[PDB]
Amino acid sequence: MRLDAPSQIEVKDVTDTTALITWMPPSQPVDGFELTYGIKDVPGDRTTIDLTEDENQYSIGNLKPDTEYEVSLISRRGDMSSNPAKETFTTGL
Repeated sequence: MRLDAPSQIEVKDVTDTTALITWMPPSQPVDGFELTYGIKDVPGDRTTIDLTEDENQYSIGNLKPDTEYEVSLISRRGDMSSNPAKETFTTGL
């Protein structure tokens, strides 16, 4: 059974400290997703959020204003993970 990564990762409603991350789930069943986000140029700043399979969006808060972030999404299925799907965005003043 394949385990594709989500697709069409979009970043919406970007404010100075928040942003809505959306995505299209894979075409196979999964147990959920794992969304990692943090300041792009700061490898040490990475937070990973656990999502159920019926969740296709997540609103991230407490972000740094005017800063470039990178989001990464992985599909999950029993100890197994898909490759990550990524997107970059910059918060607004």
